[PDB]
Amino acid sequence: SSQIRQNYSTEVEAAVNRLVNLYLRASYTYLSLGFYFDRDDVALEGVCHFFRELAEEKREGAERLLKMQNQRGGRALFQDLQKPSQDEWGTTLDAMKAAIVLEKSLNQALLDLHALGSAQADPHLCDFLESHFLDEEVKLIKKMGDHLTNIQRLVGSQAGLGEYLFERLTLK
Amino acid sequence: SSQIRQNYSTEVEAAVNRLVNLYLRASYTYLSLGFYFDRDDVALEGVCHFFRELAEEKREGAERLLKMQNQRGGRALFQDLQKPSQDEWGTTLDAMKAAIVLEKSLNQALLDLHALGSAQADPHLCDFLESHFLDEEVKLIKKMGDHLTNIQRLVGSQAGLGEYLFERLTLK
Amino acid sequence: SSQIRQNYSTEVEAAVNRLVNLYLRASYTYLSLGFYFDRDDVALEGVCHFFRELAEEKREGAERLLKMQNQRGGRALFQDLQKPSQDEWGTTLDAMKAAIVLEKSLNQALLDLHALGSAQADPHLCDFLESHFLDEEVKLIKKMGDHLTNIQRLVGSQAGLGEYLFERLTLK
Amino acid sequence: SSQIRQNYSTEVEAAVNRLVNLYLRASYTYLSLGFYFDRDDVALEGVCHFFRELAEEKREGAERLLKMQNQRGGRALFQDLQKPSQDEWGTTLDAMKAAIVLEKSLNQALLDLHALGSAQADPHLCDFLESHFLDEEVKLIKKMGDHLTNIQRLVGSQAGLGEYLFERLTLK
Ligand SMILES: [Cl-]
Ligand SMILES: [Cl-]
Ligand SMILES: [Cl-]
Ligand SMILES: [Cl-]
Ligand code: NA
Ligand code: NA
Ligand code: NA
Ligand code: NA
Ligand code: NA
Ligand code: NA
Ligand code: NA
Ligand code: NA
Ligand code: NA
Ligand code: NA
Ligand code: NA
Ligand code: NA
Repeated sequence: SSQIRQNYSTEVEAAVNRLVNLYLRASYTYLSLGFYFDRDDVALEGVCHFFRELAEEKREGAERLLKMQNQRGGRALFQDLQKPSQDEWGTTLDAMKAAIVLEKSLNQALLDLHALGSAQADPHLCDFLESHFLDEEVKLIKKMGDHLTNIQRLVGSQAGLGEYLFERLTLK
Repeated sequence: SSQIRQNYSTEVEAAVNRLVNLYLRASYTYLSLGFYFDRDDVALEGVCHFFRELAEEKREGAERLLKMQNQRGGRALFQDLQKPSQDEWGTTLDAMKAAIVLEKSLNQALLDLHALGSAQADPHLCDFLESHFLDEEVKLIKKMGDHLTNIQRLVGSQAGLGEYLFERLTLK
Repeated sequence: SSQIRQNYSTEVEAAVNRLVNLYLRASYTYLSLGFYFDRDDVALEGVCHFFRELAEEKREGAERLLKMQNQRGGRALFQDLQKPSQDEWGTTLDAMKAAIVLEKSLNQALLDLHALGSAQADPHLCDFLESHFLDEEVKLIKKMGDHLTNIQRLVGSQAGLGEYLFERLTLK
Repeated sequence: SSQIRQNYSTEVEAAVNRLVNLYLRASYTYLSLGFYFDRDDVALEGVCHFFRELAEEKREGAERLLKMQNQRGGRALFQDLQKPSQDEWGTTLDAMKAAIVLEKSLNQALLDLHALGSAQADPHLCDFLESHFLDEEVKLIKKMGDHLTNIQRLVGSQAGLGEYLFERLTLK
């Protein structure tokens, strides 16, 4: 094992590889969400932009995890990336619900890795997750909750008009 | 025939003259659409601007075809320009449907000329159409499809209010 | 099928989805190559940068194909992404050989799609591939051939020293 | 004891004094390494600069620990500083191996203090170490591992030439 590796368990090394797979799967789900909203029969440019930006954020998350794996002397192992759960994502409301479920799953994977690091007494891992992931995930989930509330308030009223207004006046 | 003319069939020369007529007819249709939306009893400035800009694009298309006709040593022949199909264009939805039908007809005329150029082994014509027309037409048809979807989503909800919002928040 | 779709075969639509999968698989292979070269026991920063930049290029290729799919009124369909062919990539020479084999496979997939577009008389597809893919692929394969020649000239001489010099004086 | 001291154990206070001694000992070792590489019969300016910069980093580490000791109301106690382990440091490879062993020892002292802070429920200490020391130490050890790999690849090939090239083309 590495000349540099110190206090870095095989359990954390494997969990980090699994977390990379989860973040790349999430990036791929957001790519599908973004292009769905660019369809000529869906055509919500602000929604497409919101999800394409999240695809980039999740890929950057995966890349940060891979850099950290190499800095600790672990070995990156890539697995197949499962396709997204849907081919078509319904309304803006349906899509934002699917996104908040996906973010909560990433959050729970972060909290599980944090607990593993704590059990393995790995403060560099705990610091890394706290610094680069946990606060960003909480902020993103809160933003998605705010969006869900605003979408629901609008499409209860008058569904097509409310989806247009949310895209025009909240998203860009 | 020209001192410059080389590999330029009489079939392509005639089809180019017909395509100029189609583009000028389209420019004239967009002029009528634009001024309809400027009527005091229609009054959708963003819609008028959208169609007036397309009138200019179609005239520029015709002018590019005429320049190319002279560059190849063909002879421009102008015919009567038929008036537009309607005097009044209904709602924004009606108008955008009429526009996408007109763009699909220009697209099919481009594809027909491309096929003629291919049959006549005229790669300069094929390159000209690919470079200046085919991609612009696909992009425009996609934009009109996106508009149709957004208009339909809005005027299903509440017709007059939805037409106002589309003009204010999408068009300018 | 789409309000916008015109002259866009189901055969091309499916081949475009397959080509997106190939480009995303290639992006993933380049991500693995890049992080392999960042390992503390490999440590060739210029090589890691070369492959990470190609990971971004291949993802941008996939995104361009998806935009084009929507512009033509086709429907993006995502499949599972197969993991890369290796977990460890050997020397710079081994890696550059694996990269040129992967680029030739993408090139052959582009040429196959071009031939399908030609058989289906789809000049917009032929133009799209010629404009955004075919010349970039030829230029990249030539650059990789130049690299392979320089690496082979260096590591024939004195393997570790030659790999260091190539990374320091050609790559960045 | 201090008017300001709160939740700051005598065990942590003593361990912080010991850690200051370790960091100043490391600074002194890097001073000796730097001046060894400036000898007219060694003469590797980039290597001398690398170690002199680390001498400054380790002294800054000690100074940060002393500031923190006073901020918590502990009392700085200075002990004799042991001379470095060698008077002459051999090749660049020998020196970089000695440096990575010294950094791993500082890292293990940081992890031991983190574990003590955790046992004493001292989150300010845990935060201080995570913020200013743990990530810097991991990044430095990874950089030294990368250097060791590159030096070994070069001096396996042709020892004197490889040491020159590493100094000229990696270090400055
Ligand atoms: Cl372990
Ligand atoms: Cl002829
Ligand atoms: Cl078909
Ligand atoms: Cl105490
Ligand atoms: Na370890
Ligand atoms: Na769980
Ligand atoms: Na937002
Ligand atoms: Na001719
Ligand atoms: Na026809
Ligand atoms: Na527009
Ligand atoms: Na079609
Ligand atoms: Na083939
Ligand atoms: Na290059
Ligand atoms: Na205390
Ligand atoms: Na210990
Ligand atoms: Na350095």
